Amino acid sequence: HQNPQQLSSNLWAAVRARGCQFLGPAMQEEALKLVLLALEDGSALSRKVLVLFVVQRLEPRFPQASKTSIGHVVQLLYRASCFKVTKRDEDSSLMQLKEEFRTYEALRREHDSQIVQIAMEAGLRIAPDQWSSLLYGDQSHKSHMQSIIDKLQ
RNA sequence: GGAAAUUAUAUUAAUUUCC
Ligand SMILES: [Cl-]
Ligand SMILES: [Cl-]
Ligand SMILES: [Mg+2]
Ligand code: NA
Ligand code: NA
Repeated sequence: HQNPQQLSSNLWAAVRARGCQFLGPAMQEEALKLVLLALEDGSALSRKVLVLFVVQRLEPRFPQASKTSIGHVVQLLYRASCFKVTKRDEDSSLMQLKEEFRTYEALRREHDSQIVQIAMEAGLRIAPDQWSSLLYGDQSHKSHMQSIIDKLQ
């Protein structure tokens, strides 16, 4: 039905329609490792403070980094149920990384699984080779992406 | 039809805007 270019443009439109973002393989990897740096020890941050922590540190290598773009990455993890959220009446909620997502491998798998879930919600059928290219810019994460698809079905 | 920024406690709702 759709060629690869069409599947890709429709995938990123569906991601952006949920207030989520993928910043590209290198920038997304660094954004997620900064989320881990802030939260792996169980610190409880508001969205404001997590976004500040990650943006200003990305900015030198990735001048495109904004509150908006990094907020959209944090929203992808939020939609993925990666955070334990503490509500505070008439105040900002605090967020902690659930214990099972306090390594890069586990957090990155949950992140990837959520983008595949968005593809499934949007009716976009994308093969593991295209997923590896989209999320990693290489063909060395095909088996990883295949595993994620099969665990979602 | 697509994109960016900005706001918010968002499994999200809007605003503004340079195609
Ligand atoms: Cl498939
Ligand atoms: Cl935007
Ligand atoms: Mg505005
Ligand atoms: Na939104
Ligand atoms: Na969450």
